[PDB]
Amino acid sequence: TKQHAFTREDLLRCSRGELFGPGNAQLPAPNMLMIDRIVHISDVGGKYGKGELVAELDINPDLWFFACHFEGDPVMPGCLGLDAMWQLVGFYLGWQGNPGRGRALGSGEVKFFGQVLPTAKKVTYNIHIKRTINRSLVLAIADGTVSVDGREIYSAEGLRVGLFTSTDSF
Amino acid sequence: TKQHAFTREDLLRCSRGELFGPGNAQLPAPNMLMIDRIVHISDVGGKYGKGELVAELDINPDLWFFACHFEGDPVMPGCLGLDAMWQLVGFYLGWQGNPGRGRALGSGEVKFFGQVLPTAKKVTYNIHIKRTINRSLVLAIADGTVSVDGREIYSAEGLRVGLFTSTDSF
Repeated sequence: TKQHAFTREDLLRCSRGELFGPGNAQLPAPNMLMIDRIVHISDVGGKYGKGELVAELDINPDLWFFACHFEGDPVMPGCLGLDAMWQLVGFYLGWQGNPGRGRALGSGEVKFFGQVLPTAKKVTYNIHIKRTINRSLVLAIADGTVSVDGREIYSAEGLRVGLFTSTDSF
Repeated sequence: TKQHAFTREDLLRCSRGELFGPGNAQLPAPNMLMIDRIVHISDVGGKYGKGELVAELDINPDLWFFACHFEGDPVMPGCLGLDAMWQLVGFYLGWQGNPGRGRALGSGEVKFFGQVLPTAKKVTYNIHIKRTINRSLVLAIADGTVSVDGREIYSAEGLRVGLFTSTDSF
């Protein structure tokens, strides 16, 4: 929790289990990784005073999802922007020093009200940690937004991610 | 609204714009396509009497997402199972004969309470159309579940997809 920003290389290290250690939170590797960098992460501040993350994904026309989604009509899948938010909430839990593997548990409400085209430059994620619970399972609840070149386009309320150690199962 | 089941070849045709025609609903192509076949589609029946879809994805250990999500811990991304549901709701709107390009608009509550491992055989999607609205924009609201080998593992309430006869204002 000493470090407050992460490069792409740090995130790739995380995807190999080499940032938080084996059996702890892992980002997906490409092509499921939806984050290039984390520009801010903290356990204080944010909308609820319980922490926040700001992260970025650079957009270029050659990103793999543009070719297949959709043919003749390239647009970033909303589900992947949403997944970036789960990825970040999972990363937060690992970053705090909690053990166990990350699993997205769902969301309260998701809204898509804009799009990421291949001509965009940069997607930014803003995640506000609402609550962390440490009862039987460690979990985080958060709200998030996705913005493209300054403009808010997706929101999610009540994003939930849990950590599962060897003794707990799905 | 005449054909009630679709093969993978039909879905691939749909991803090329060749099922519903240019400018109308399109499934994503691989690797974003999350459906192998639609085993049932109808505009009557289902939980609300307004239609339903049953669709399937065959699972094998070589599906692309297993290698990157996660290294040493393969599991289907929940976001892609969720996307299968938006893909199916969009397909429903095209299948009804409505014009325009599909865009997922979001969801009410989403829950992940199980997982698809590479040792699973088959994922099944059950979608219940709740409402279709034709006032300003054509849209569908639906509930859905994802099951693996008989066992329910994901649910979504209030899935929303809209059709856009032009995407320039989204």
